[PDB]
Amino acid sequence: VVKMSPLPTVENQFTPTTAWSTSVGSGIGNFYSNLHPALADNVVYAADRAGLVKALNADDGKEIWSVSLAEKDGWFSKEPALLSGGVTVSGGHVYIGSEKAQVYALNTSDGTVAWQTKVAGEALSRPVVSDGLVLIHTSNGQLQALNEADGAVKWTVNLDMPSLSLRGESAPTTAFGAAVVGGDNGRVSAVLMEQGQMIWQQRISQASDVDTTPVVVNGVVFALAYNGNLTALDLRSGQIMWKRELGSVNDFIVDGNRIYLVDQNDRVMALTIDGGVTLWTQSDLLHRLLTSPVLYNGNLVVGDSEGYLHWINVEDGRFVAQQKVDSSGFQTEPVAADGKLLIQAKDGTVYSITR
Repeated sequence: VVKMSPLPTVENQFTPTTAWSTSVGSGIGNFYSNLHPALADNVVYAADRAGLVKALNADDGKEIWSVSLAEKDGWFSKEPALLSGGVTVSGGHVYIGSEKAQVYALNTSDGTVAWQTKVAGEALSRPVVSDGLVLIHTSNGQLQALNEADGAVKWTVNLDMPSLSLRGESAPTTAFGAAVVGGDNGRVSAVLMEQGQMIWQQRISQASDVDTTPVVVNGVVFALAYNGNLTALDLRSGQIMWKRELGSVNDFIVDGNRIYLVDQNDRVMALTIDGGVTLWTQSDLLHRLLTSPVLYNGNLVVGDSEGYLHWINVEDGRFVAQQKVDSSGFQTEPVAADGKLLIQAKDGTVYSITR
């Protein structure tokens, strides 16, 4: 039976530290969630499941504003918002989706609610903003586009039915006028941003916690099937270029001519971008329950359920550094942007990390 690997013994090549940390409510606790922080213009925006949202100065982590989104929703005077998908920031708005099928847009200036919209299903995946439009993929197989200005639904597209409960985020992505979205039925779809016109669909499944969010790089769509297989598709046609039948893949990123991934057992691998030949596999974190990986200052970084960050050399998969950060553990994604590394612990605490 599976068991967590021991903490690796690492001779630190450098000594990473915590720049600052700041509480954000009660976080996500032991609930599954995709909720993570956003960074824009030297401000960190982060939230908890209950409904608290904070803006923090990115240099010291001090609160700039806060807002509680919990509202009355029945007999009792207050109920949690169940914030899930997000946080996303664009154009002076902070966007967050909820398990109660609400999407909120907050002003970056002061945290006040600009608009709130009832969407077709649970909004468990991050809002994605493109061309004055907030794309929401609901857990119900719906893709909806909301106007950035007033939150009205401009168009809705049916991807397949809601009868399954796949753990794993499924955000849309956009490329050159089109949205591309994965799913639970094993199909990837491309639709035009203009009015939701379907361009193509492709099946990548046949017949666990997989992020089915597609990644488009230089005219190629990279996508995980709900069972963890990695496939590359032609962006224009949806034609399958290759498929790599790994027993499973949970999370991946694409950089240069490589794909870096974390599988269902927490092995970390580098593959070639063209056909994903396996350059190296690092298995010393087996069953430690990793986050998605990010690249930061040229290293691959992942967090684990015990609250460590692990820094990995992309050339050979070796560890170059290890740091203990937060005892409540790490489950959502680390965020690497604007020269900073941010990550939110399960109890809600947000960290900025210094290489």
